[PDB]
Parts: sequence; structure tokens; C-alpha cells
Amino acid sequence: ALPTIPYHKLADLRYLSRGASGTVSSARHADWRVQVAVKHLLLDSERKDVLREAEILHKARFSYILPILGICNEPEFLGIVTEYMPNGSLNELLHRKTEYPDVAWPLRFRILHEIALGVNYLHNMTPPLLHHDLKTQNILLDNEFHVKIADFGLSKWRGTIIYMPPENYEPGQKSRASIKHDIYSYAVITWEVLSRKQPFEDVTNPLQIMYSVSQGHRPVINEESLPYDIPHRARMISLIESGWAQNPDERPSFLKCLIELEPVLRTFEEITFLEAVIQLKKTKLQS
Amino acid sequence: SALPTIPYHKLADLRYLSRGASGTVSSARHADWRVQVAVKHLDSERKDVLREAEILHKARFSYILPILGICNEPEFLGIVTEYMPNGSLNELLHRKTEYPDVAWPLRFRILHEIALGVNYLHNMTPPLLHHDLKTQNILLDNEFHVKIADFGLSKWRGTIIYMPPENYSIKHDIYSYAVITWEVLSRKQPFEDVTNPLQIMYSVSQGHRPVINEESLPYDIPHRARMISLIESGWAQNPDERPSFLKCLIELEPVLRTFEEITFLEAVIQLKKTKLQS
Ligand SMILES: O=C(N[C@H]1CC=C(c2cc3c(Nc4cc5ncsc5cc4F)ncnc3s2)CC1)C1CC1
Ligand SMILES: O=C(N[C@H]1CC=C(c2cc3c(Nc4cc5ncsc5cc4F)ncnc3s2)CC1)C1CC1
Repeated sequence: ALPTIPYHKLADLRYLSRGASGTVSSARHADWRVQVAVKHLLLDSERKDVLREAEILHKARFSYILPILGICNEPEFLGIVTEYMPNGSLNELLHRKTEYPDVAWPLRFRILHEIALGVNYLHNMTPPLLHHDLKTQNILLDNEFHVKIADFGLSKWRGTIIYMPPENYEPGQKSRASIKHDIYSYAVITWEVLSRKQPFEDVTNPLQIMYSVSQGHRPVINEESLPYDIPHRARMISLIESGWAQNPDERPSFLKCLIELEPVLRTFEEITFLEAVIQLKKTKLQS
Repeated sequence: SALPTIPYHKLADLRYLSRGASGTVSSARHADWRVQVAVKHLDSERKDVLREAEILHKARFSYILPILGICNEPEFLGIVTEYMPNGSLNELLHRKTEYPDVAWPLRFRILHEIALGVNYLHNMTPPLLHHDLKTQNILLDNEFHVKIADFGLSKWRGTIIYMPPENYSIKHDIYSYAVITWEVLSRKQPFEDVTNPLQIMYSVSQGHRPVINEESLPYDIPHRARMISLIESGWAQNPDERPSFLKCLIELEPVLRTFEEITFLEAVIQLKKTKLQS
């Protein structure tokens, strides 16, 4: 049973982000004395959707899912309270390059591994949970840069488009609950992580992107996009191309991706992951 | 809402980790989720395990050992939790050849996190009382963050060294925490000079406590006077003089604010490396 958190116990409320998913602000819990974050939106249908997401996080708890701490549900305030993620989202880590000039490969591969473990867990639930809104903005990073998947506003029990498979452009119950949506998002996320590039950066119009994706086009695979020094480069390219395959049948399960990723992740010495985080903090601090 | 049920056959590569009164702990790999897990496994016995699993399910929080599911089958009963790669606080404090210098910032962060954890339990509506805190039950994750474990005798409101004398209670946990704090700052066994646990109970019953002097707590300990005050109030003979965990957090917060985030990570790497070299 999910705790209910009185709105007045959230002190020093301060805004962080606003998106389609909702508004996110930080706070400190007056009794637990920890930093928390809270996604908040009057209405009546809107309050049901917020409650819908909160129940889903409560149920989907796992080591790589954003931990829900409670719902603030009062006439003055509706909102989901979660642990506060001090290192923001994967999107700023990838694309704020003046702030993070170097993101070592061991950390990037660990992030990819942990995303896959999170989504795999969702897909292994009774009944399977489908996220359907994976994006780098929705992968949050905790104090030591471990993954927490966020934003379940579009999850379902079994530039905003760049992660969406083409068969979902015009949604029908032929894919409405397809098990192959998330892996396609993950393939694009994987390309984004290994390249530190905006997918389809060269296309000014997002409707042009959908038309091109509908025809089978994808973010470029070459040495400029995916540099030669990517560890296990050819294996990662395979993983990307099969994950975003035009034919949904032809895309793997997250289990099979994990089976392939495990020996790759074992080639990095464990301390190397911490080395990578320390390098991020030390250079950032010096700036 | 509903705690998962984990079929025993999904636990691959079971291996022994430790044995205690709480039960036997084994490590494993979950076949479908592809993560390492730990499992505490054994009719009255079946009721207690389910009670503990239910309490962990309900007491979830950032410094509480995360429960992943229950194994409840005719051949196997056991609680499945995340795997803690760095063992317990007890090993970190007392394995002095393997861990020669345990950075002060990290020890204070551990104390802060235990207090945040127990503070949460006491604020739960209704409050949860742990009643078996000990350094053996403070587990350490991959970056040495605290996860409090072993809720087998927690209650809704050497195994004796953490027990207040009136127990031979709403002030139990704070007394255990005071001894834990003394242990963390001294890296000494409480009542080190004592062959028999009945000697401890007799001396604690008389108001005696682990020694506080230059040998146990050297003068160069950071914030020595503040910590000693916190310890002595926490194990006070009269339970009414023991503070709440809120007050412990009030004492610790300004101490933890003096440390840079990089120093914690350096201390963590130093500890990770020392384990591997052993
Ligand atoms: O864009 C920038 N900064 C980002 C920096 C920090 C951000 C964070 C968001 C969240 C978060 N969101 C959240 C998701 C959620 N999903 C379901 S319920 C729920 C409740 C939540 F609060 N949850 C926990 N910690 C954090 S940190 C986004 C803005 C500029 C500065 C570079
Ligand atoms: O003792 C020795 N070494 C230790 C090194 C590593 C150990 C670990 C234990 C646990 C653990 N236990 C656990 C508690 C629990 N509480 C409620 S349910 C539940 C389920 C659990 F699995 N949980 C997760 N990770 C780990 S790592 C203990 C032995 C050497 C000296 C002889």
C-alpha cells in the first residue's frame, strides 16, 4: 500500500522541469529529512491519470525503476513523490558536452546494461508492463550514476517521435499493446549513447523524420556517428540495427539483448565504472 | 502492491554466504531478471518468514534492504532481496588487515544513512521498531550506501551488546544505534575484554558501557565532542534521556555538509580496491 504524503510535509518546493509528462519540482521531506522530487500537474480525468501512473510505479518497483515514495493527493495538490536523482537525466549527460567533455565507455555501457535490466523486468511482470515512452530524457541518474527509468504516463499492461517505431505512428490494436515498441526505443537510445548525437540531427522537420522512418531510414551508422573506439563496436551496431528493425517481428526481446550484453560488460574491470564516475565529478568540479 | 512470488527454480547458482539465527543467506542469479540476488532461507517457521517479508515489503525506503520477492514452495521457503556486494558494516569495521584506514567522511555518511533509515521506520504510521540493529545487520551496497536488514523481530508500535538493559520499548533502536556509533568511531569490539555475554549484561545492568577514553576514541577523531555527547545520550540508562532519531539527524547533518562529494567516492574506491586485493 502506497503512503500518502501531506502536501505541507514537502518543504522548500522548487521547480526543476516542465514537460508534456508533467511538471517536476524538488523538495525536502519535513519528517524523513531527505531530498525528494515530485511530478505534479484542476481537473478530474487528469487526477485519475496521475493516480494511474503512481499505482504502476508502486507495482513496478525494481532496482532500475525510479522509486516512488508516495502520492500527495489533497484538494490543494496532486502529485507523485519519488527519490531525488542528483545527476539529472541521461539526456544532459549525453548532450551537455561543455559540462561533460568525457563520458568513459565503461559508464556508458553500464547505463545501457541497466536500462535493459529495468525494461526486461517490466516485461517479465505478471502481467507484463510495457513502458512505451522510453527516451534519454526519461532515464534518470542517481548519485553514483545508476539508472532509474521514469515517466510511466504511457505505460500499459499487457523529436518526441524519434524513439517511436513506425507501426505506432498510426496506432491500432494491431500494435496498441505491441511487445516490440520498447526495444525500438532502446535501439535509438543505444545509438544516442554511443554517438552523443541527436538522432536525425540533420532533419529540421519532425514530420519529415516520420516519413523517412516509415520508409526504413534510421540514424546514420558510420565512423562519424559511432567512432572506431567503441568497445565491441560491431556487436553494438548489430544490437542497434536489430532493435530498430523495420519488421517488429525481427527485433529481439530484452532478455536476448541482456544475454548478449553480459559478456560485453564483463570485459570491463569493475573498478573502471567507479573510475568513470570519479572522472566525471573531478572534471565538472574543476569547471 | 502485491509482493512477487519467485519460483525456486528461477534462482540459479545458489551459493552459501553466511549462517545465523535469522537464517541462512545464499547468493544467487535470477534466471529471468539477470541480476544477482540474495536469499535468506530456512509451520510456525513459515509464519515468521511471511511476517518478515511483509514488513520489508511495507517498509521500503532508500536505506532499507530492498526485497524482491518471496520463495514460498513446499521444498523451499526464503526471502529474496537485492544483492549487497560489499557485505556488512561489521566486516568493514573489524577486518583491520584488509581495511587499514576507513575514511572518516564515509563513516559519518554511514551513520547518517542508518539514522535516516531508522528515522523513516519510526515515522511509518504506525511506527515500525527494528529491535535488532547491529553492525552485522547494516549492509553495504556497491558504493557503500547503507541498507538496513534483518527485520525478523521488528515490531509495529554479543547478540546482546546492542540491547538496552531494561529488556533483559520505544527507546531500543536508539540504544543500539549509540553502540553502533561507538563501534564505528572506535573500530573496537564493544566490551572487547569480555569472555561471556552474561558479563556484558551484568555490567550494562550496572550502568556500565563500552569504554570512552583516548585509547578507544582518540583525540584526533573529527567532531569528537559532538559524537561522544550523542553516544552517551543514546545509551543512557534511563530510557527517557535517550534522544529521538530526529535529534541524531540534527546533530549529523551539519557534520556531513563539511564533506565534498569527491572525497566519498575516493574513500569508496579505496575500499573496493582493498577487498579485491584480498
Ligand atoms: O533539463 C535539465 N535538468 C533536469 C535536471 C533534473 C531533472 C530530474 C527529474 C527527476 C525526477 N522526475 C520525475 C519523474 C517521474 N516519473 C514518474 S513519477 C516521477 C517523478 C519525478 F520527480 N524524479 C526524480 N529526480 C529527478 S532529477 C529533470 C530536469 C537542465 C539542467 C540541465
Ligand atoms: O559473514 C561473513 N560475510 C558476510 C558477507 C556478505 C553477506 C551478505 C548478506 C546479504 C543479505 N542478507 C539478507 C538479509 C535479509 N534481511 C531480511 S530478508 C534478507 C535477505 C538477505 F539475503 N542480503 C543482501 N546482500 C547480502 S551480502 C553476509 C555474510 C563472513 C564472516 C563469515
